[PDB]
Amino acid sequence: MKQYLELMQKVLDEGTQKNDRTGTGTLSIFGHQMRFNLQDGFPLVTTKRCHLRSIIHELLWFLQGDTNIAYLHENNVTIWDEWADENGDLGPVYGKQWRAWPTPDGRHIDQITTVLNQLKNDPDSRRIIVSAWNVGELDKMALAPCHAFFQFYVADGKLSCQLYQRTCDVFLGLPFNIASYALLVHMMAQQCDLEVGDFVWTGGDTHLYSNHMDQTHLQLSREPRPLPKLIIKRKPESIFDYRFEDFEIEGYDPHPGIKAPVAI
Amino acid sequence: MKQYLELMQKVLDEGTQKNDRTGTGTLSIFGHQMRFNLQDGFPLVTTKRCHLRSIIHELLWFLQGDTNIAYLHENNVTIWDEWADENGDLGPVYGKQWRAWPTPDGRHIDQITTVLNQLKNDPDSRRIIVSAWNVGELDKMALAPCHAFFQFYVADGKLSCQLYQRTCDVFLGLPFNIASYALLVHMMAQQCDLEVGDFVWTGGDTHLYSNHMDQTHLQLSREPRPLPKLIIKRKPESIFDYRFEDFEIEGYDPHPGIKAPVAI
Repeated sequence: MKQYLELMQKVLDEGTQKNDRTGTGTLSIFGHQMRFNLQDGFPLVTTKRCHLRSIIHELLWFLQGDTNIAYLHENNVTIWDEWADENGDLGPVYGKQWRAWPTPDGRHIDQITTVLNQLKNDPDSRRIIVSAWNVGELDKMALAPCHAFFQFYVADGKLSCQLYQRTCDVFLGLPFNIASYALLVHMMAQQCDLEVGDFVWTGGDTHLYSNHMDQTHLQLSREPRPLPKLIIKRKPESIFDYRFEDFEIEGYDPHPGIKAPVAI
Repeated sequence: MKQYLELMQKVLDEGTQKNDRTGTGTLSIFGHQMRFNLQDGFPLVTTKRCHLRSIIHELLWFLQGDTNIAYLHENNVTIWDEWADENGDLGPVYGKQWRAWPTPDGRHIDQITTVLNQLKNDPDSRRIIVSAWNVGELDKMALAPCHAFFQFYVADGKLSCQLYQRTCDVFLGLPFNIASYALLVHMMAQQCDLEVGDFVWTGGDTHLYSNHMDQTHLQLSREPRPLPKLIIKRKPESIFDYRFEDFEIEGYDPHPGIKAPVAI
């Protein structure tokens, strides 16, 4: 997508050479932001073939609040396998914080429900936020939240959402992230009888791994194509009652897929 | 400052008319980002006369972790008076979360110390973060955090920091925020023997109050002037040992001050 490709080029032109968790080197920049008007089409990268299957399952899984990969496994979604322990547990990751952020006084805060309550009763609120960054729970998580905090906004009948992604693998991870949140906005908007607005993506440490440079140049030589259209076949009674089959993508005509090799 | 003025103009040109906590109306946009290369000068607005006195005291106060306004009062800093209760308490605001985020297992997480430990031992870490957004503590705070989360980054010997400000009063509040964090970056950099890099400011609900429109037009007619220079007269043994007198501003030549009327 135009915005996605411009970021790739920016990292290439302005990124600084360093490293990561001490594995593969990277080219990185700090601080970036782009906007996707969801009215112009669902932001699924077209310069390389992407799929939404795993993304959809993962989102529904997040919304359910259970952090055990069973549901994901039952459905052949393996992106979390790498981090899961023998029992398939990942600790208090995303889902747990979204639906049951633990407090010292013994409560489990349902941030998703809170947000919907706000979008319904006080849409102009300036703190319609969901945070996965639970400082006292980080150590117990298999992985610290990458997409750690997001905020909603309503204006002229449209629902917008900004995401703060503290760390971002532009080539491999980012395509996943944009689609995931774009999907959430569509779902929330539907539940709130609102049109979809903008998805504002903000990143912190935004980088490209050195072993993805050829892949990036290849992708940059491809012209983006019209964005596909998301179709929601059903209107569930709540944000927690969506099913995989409710989503469909129309008009997705992407360039060939590009593999993402990763060191271990 | 160029970046600050461009934001004002953007809100004017693209902002949508609505309201706030149901008081004064506003013109607002959602999602914005700007960068200040601290090597080009300390980002203290020059198109209107600003002062750093309150800002400095408040920052040192935050760093100390005590959320009672006594210290601020002792020094004639009154910006928190409005929210303080009879005992001068504000609840678990910024300071408390920065230095002692409470966990359900009974610990108080020192995020500032954690960050310094990271900048010292693992500067390439992608999670050098401090968050004030403690979901289970919001209700107890006199005010939910506006500048709620920030992340540091190190590259080529320079320390950068990005701030996520969920809500922003462009005219009245923003000047304060930029200077405050710019100051923190300078202090952290000094403690870490690093040069100052960029301060990346990211906002969520970014607005101008309708009763600040004339003020905004006035300010927009003024040409920004060279940014002043921050001087740190002393090199403390830790981030917690700074004193008000350690900071000085050189070359600050601003246009006349502009009052910010506020409804109640």
